Amino acid sequence: GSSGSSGKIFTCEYCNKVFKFKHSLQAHLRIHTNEK
Ligand SMILES: [Zn+2]
Repeated sequence: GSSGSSGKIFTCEYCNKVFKFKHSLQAHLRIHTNEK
């Protein structure tokens, strides 16, 4: 079909940051979470 028919991007509702893959974001949320 197309090289990028659907270019879904993961956005962070914490710092309004976008990523390439899901994990990329999930891992980032680490710095967002508190009470480590
Ligand atoms: Zn964030």
